[PDB]
Amino acid sequence: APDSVDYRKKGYVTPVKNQGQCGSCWAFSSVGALEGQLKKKTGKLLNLSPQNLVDCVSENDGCGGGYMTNAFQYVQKNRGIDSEDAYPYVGQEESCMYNPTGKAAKCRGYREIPEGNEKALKRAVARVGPVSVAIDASLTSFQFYSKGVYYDESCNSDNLNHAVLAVGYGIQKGNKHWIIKNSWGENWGNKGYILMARNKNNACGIANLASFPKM
Ligand SMILES: *C(#N)C1([N]C(=O)[C]2[C][C][C][C][C]2C(=O)N2[C][C]N(C3=[C][C]=C(F)[C]=[C]3)[C][C]2)[C][C]1
Repeated sequence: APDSVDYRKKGYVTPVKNQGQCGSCWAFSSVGALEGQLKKKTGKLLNLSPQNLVDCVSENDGCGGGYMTNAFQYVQKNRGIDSEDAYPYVGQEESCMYNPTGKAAKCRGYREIPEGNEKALKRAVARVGPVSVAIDASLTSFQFYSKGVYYDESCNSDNLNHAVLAVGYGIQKGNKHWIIKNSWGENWGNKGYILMARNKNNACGIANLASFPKM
């Protein structure tokens, strides 16, 4: 595998979004991974609808939270997901209003990275594209991230409370990292991104709930 990978450089990653008050991080993570595969498969980058997921993935809890795998399984069984333009984000759960006419992507299933395996996660990012991951994002130190490679010994890998997108990996000044796209707006972090410690005993649980869609 390459020493570093950054899918932003290749137009596989849409702008950083802001989930607002809704607990829809799982939907932004899912859409990010789907977006990556859509660009890879069709050459077109577009915003897909996290609202479609919030409203229509019955296995998840809308703004109460959710699993990205349930989201990929929905898109698969539904035979599509709408674009953001066709099904805009409103930041509160509403009735499912999926419209096949606005369909922008399909899913043929998903793959999960073995729990805890950062080497497998690295391989997946290198081979497939951006990968949905879950982390402990609860710490104040995480809130206040500005630059460098984030590591906090207090991060709890058993408390996966937030879903984000691994769009690459690399090394900065000797510190191996994951390139993580968050959904807290471009004002948070470093332009909406965080570099998170890689190969540091699965810091923040980065490799405990990772998955990507098939297309
Ligand atoms: C974001 N924003 C939020 N976080 C999550 O959704 C995280 C993402 C990583 C996995 C765990 C998930 C989560 O908080 N939940 C899992 C699914 N839950 C659920 C509840 C009821 C139901 F019928 C089905 C699923 C809720 C908890 C912060 C919200």
